Amino acid sequence: GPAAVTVLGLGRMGSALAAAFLAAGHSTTVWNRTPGKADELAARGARRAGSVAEAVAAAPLVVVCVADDEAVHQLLDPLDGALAGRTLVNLTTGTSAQARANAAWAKERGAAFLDGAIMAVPEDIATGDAVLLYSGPRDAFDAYEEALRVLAPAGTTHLGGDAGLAALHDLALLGIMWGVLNGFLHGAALLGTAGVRAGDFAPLAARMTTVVAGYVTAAAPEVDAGSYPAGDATLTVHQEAMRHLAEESEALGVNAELPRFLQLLAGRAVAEGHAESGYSALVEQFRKA
Amino acid sequence: GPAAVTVLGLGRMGSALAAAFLAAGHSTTVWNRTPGKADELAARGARRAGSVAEAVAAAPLVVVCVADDEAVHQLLDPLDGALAGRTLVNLTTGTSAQARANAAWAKERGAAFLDGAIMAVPEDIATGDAVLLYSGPRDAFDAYEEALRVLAPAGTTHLGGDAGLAALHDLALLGIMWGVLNGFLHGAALLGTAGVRAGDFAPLAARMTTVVAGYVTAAAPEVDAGSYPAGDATLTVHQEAMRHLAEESEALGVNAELPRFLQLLAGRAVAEGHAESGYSALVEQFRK
Repeated sequence: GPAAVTVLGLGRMGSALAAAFLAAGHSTTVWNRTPGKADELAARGARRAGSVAEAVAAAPLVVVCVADDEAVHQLLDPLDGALAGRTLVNLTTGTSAQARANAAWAKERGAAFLDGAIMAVPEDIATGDAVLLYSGPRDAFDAYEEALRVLAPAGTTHLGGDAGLAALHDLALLGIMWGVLNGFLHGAALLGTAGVRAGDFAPLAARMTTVVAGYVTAAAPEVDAGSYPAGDATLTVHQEAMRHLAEESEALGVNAELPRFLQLLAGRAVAEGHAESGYSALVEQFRKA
Repeated sequence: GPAAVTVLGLGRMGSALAAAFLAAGHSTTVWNRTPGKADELAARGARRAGSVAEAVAAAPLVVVCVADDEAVHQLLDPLDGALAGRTLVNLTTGTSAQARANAAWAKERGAAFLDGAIMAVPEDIATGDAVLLYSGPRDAFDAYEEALRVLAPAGTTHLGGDAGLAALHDLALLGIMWGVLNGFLHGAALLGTAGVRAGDFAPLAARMTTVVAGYVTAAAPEVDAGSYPAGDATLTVHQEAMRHLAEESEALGVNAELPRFLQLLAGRAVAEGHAESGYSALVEQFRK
């Protein structure tokens, strides 16, 4: 039946992971450095382990979700032989270098290793909206996919064998998130000068964000072909509208560094021959240090 | 019955507007500087106006959609009494300054004036994905709402009476577009170093964009309350992740100016006391 699992880390996210495993019928053993965080899970059927060593011994699948890579090694480095024969899944946030170093670290302890990235807030764990990304040996992912999938039943993806891939994808997706939020917050500042509450702008901003998701899909073949048709706006047209957004900002006393930076990316592409190309031509300067 | 309408300007957008009006059964009069653009519309029942003056006289509702405000005034400035008593709807992209000037210019000519912003590509006109935003006198929007709605049946919004409001919304929403596309293109450059095709990344990138749209909805009450709970990520955590994105860009030989700029903005909020606040606190530095 369902694999036994251990979750190390009972912060907001780790607690959500443990609850999802337990709700799906998995034997779920939990442990946390700060005390008093396991009482509700234990009441629902989780096992509160007496130590990190006991917790790791409880299951073949060991899921870690703590503050950072330093915290991971604070828990696991003292172990001696505990991880041999197990599969370690690190859903802690970190870098690609930390992920690759962890794969080698785990291999020396006789453990399989998958790095993961949680592309979700805790309340979206175990919903159709959650996305969790994994990288490392495919055999370990395939063996535990059915257990891992409870965390993101419609969004569990193995990216490939290089253990650093999940962290790279995590940072790239965060880049999109920050692009959205900066655009929303700068626009909320701009429209707020005209008496528009952020709650009245947000439905338009969320709708437009969903529309632009489709523009991302349209852009991908252009990037892959290296061919950048203007569509309905050359980069000259984009550049002029960006200048307009900077002018609106400056006239209202709103910070204009973001629209000027956007205008600079476009202006550079224009100076390098893309005045008549579509927006996807901006990938060319993103590729060059 | 349906209002008679005139469309001035038959580029890709303007042609799509006129096509939608005509398919909905409006008397549709069209004019373009290049007459051939009207051929297919006229064959389907649109009236090819012989001149701008004839076009404007044909209908009480005059929709303009040309390259920029300079082009708008090249068409309309020569008119003499033509626009009196009519309602002019300017769907050309422009600035709030241009919109304020146009409201005055139209009133001097006895015309009601709505500024509009088309938040759609031409092929999405008249679909449920189209968004079109208007500002100007509410009574003029009311008088022609049913006609205007054919351009965006599930997306037509009057924003308010302030002459420049549609232009401000247009450019703010374009800001979101550019930030998203930059994130996608930079992420595609980054992941391309590891063998990831943009077409492989795009399903994830698009899905995550749709998720973040929900984060926008959640952020708005924080902005309006001036209270920025950390949620699951303080600005300290965000700034560190952006530093990691920049460092990874540098180590892989892709451009790091975008993540460095993101870091800079977050660091400014941190230095103003928001180390432990959530991302919405960034609104305060956008206000100065």
